[PDB]
Amino acid sequence: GTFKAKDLIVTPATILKEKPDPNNLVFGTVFTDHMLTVEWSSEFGWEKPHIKPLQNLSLHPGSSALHYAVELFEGLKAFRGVDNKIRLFQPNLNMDRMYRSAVRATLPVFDKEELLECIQQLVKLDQEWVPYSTSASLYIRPTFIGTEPSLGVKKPTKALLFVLLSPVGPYFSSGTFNPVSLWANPKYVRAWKGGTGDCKMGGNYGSSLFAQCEAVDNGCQQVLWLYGEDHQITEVGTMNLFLYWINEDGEEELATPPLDGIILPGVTRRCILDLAHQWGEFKVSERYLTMDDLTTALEGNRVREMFGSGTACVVCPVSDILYKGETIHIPTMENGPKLASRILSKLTDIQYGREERDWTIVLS
Amino acid sequence: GTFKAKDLIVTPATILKEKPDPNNLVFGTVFTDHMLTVEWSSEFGWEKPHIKPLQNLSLHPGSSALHYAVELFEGLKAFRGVDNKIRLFQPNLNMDRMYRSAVRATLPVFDKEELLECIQQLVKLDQEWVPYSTSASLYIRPTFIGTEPSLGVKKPTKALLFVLLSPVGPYFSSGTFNPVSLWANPKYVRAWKGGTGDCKMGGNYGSSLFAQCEAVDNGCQQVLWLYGEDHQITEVGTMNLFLYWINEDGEEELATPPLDGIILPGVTRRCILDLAHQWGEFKVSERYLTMDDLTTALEGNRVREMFGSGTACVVCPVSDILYKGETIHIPTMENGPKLASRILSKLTDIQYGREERDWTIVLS
Ligand SMILES: Cc1ccccc1Oc1cc(-n2c(=O)cc(C(F)(F)F)[nH]c2=O)c2ccccc2c1C#N
Ligand SMILES: Cc1ccccc1Oc1cc(-n2c(=O)cc(C(F)(F)F)[nH]c2=O)c2ccccc2c1C#N
Ligand SMILES: *Cc1c(COP(=O)(O)O)cnc(C)c1O
Ligand SMILES: *Cc1c(COP(=O)(O)O)cnc(C)c1O
Ligand SMILES: [Mg+2]
Repeated sequence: GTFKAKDLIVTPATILKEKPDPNNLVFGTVFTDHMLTVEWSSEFGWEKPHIKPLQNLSLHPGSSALHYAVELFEGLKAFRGVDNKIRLFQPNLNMDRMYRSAVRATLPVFDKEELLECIQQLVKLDQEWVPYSTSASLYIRPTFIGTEPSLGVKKPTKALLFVLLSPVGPYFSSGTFNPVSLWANPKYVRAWKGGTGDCKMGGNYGSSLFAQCEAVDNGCQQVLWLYGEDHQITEVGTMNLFLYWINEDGEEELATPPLDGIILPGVTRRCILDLAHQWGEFKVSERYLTMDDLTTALEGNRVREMFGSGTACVVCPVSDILYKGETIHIPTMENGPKLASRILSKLTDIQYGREERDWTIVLS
Repeated sequence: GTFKAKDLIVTPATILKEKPDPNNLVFGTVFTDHMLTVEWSSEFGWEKPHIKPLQNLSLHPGSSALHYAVELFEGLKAFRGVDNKIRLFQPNLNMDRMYRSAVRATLPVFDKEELLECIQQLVKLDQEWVPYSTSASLYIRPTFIGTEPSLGVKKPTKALLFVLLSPVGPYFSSGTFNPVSLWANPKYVRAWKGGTGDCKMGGNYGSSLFAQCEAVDNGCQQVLWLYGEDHQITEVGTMNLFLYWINEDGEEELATPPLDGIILPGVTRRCILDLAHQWGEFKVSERYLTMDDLTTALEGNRVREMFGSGTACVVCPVSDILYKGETIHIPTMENGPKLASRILSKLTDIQYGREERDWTIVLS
């Protein structure tokens, strides 16, 4: 039916590993002492969850995750506050998105309240892995995979749900904004209408690696995802895309693409539109933006700031775009960046407990 | 570099499993005594291949195949002939397609001649699993996965290449053409231009399970994949699509969609075009076909036969399509099916050694 947090079986590790130095962390390469596992079958339903030492998984080579990408994931953080209390940030929005993605993958449904409480107990046991730095955090990685030992393409009769914990340094080791260059080639598409691009399913990511390898060979750090005959700008790598500018009607506007099927609905993207509506100092539009809209705006000095948004960066400014043989400069870093700074400081003030907020949950 | 077939290390099993009855067999559920494994790293290149007892894989929970679908596969058969010689059918076209898919997924390349000879030693050791029946076969499943223990989205520095063996019955246990109904819903899209739909990469398949669940709920046996504002017919499930008809210009024609990036280039699709070109008895077009093209043709009595093609079926005739709330009948089974029968009998005669061919390899 569903596993229950109150049925948790806890098997502690006998020897603990030494914590790495917080200002030399490489994202997702170091892992904590413990993981969570929960097994499912169609014959016997959900087994009882386990909290046990990190270990390798024992998989049948026939497992449908390794053959037909029957798999999905999530990404959220835990923050050690300035009062030394550990907090989660909008974790219910992550659980909601994981459930929607499971239905679209035909993985078995689960109680969202029971997963989050299991996850809370996993961080509570391993709580010293949450760094003693207000520029560092602990990444939480829920993962859900088909483990059906057969090659037939179908809805799986077996599955594992597991959670990893990995400490991460600041995205900007400098401590202030390093702007990124983008590779813009219309030859590749990330996601299409009628597709799965608005879910965090593994198969959306496997196909982007060739494009990223090409971006790096041409000196860029990320891909700018183009879509359709009018070259709509959609996403920046695995981050949502925002543009602060004077629009076509002469009005100061913050703009992001709409949730029309090809966009991942980011927790950060939701948080930033809510803040922009509350401040009410400028227009806020979920609308379509093209390479023509952007180059026409730069000719008339109308562009202020371009930045990516996600759990990775919070905010990630853009300085240039390579497109049809030329480098196009974006004046983000010559305009402050005023809005990008204000956003970074507000969201970190909420994350690290410098102000009270509906958006945070203290670990009990 | 590459692994080398002459470096093979063989560890035979001490206890062997009992062979299933060939007159049952459910696709991809029974596995042989032995598997092939080859390890790679960026640091030390390709390790030596192994032939050893079937076993579970031991993967780090961080492995890039379980998170970002860094994975691809192939599918080909071995046939026990009427002279009791075991044969492979066009296995060089499977190796060519595996190499192309590896490059597009950023997995390491390998020597195609070395993999095939390792595969031949695998089937030769387990040659009694190749069924004693001219309606049965041994399915061969090469698989290639990223095993990088890290959450970073990038090209893997670690990988496993492995091969599974599974005996399978005839597609239709009766041994005669059961025609299939197709579910045609344009809200699902299999593949887009600028994507990976022309490679056998895992992420292309994970997305299709919900659409197939819906097809079965409405009484159909496969999905008809529609594309674009004009509703182009592309593929039938995981089979290529063929239409035998009088075209617009009054000419007898065999038609199939072009290789413009949203079609998997089937081995059977290759084999069927080569046969049609050789016979020189009617026109052969790789062209676009829409639902309008089809319903205009049916109104004018111009359609003869529609069928799927692949390793699964060889040829799979179509009797109906459900589209915009109506059932549309295709007269495949009232026209013989003459062409579908001629194709099935030629390709099976070559697979089971009832005539000599360029397209087959006797096992050494
Ligand atoms: C949002 C998201 C979606 C899917 C998987 C992981 C995700 O989160 C992260 C992604 C990251 N990443 C990469 O892994 C790789 C590149 C690349 F494009 F440069 F290759 N960019 C990147 O932002 C990170 C890089 C450094 C520190 C943290 C992260 C991070 C977090 N937290
Ligand atoms: C496994 C596979 C993946 C990608 C491409 C081709 C593939 O080959 C096969 C696919 C099969 N299949 C399914 O697994 C599932 C449905 C579904 F649509 F009905 F769900 N149809 C099906 O033909 C088969 C069904 C019965 C006997 C053999 C195969 C088969 C072989 N050989
Ligand atoms: C995860 C992700 C985002 C941002 O989501 P957050 O919830 O803000 O971390 C954006 N685009 C893609 C493609 C993603 O996978
Ligand atoms: C494998 C496959 C086919 C059939 O290819 P064959 O090599 O003839 O078995 C057709 N369409 C898709 C999408 C496939 O994956
Ligand atoms: Mg409940």
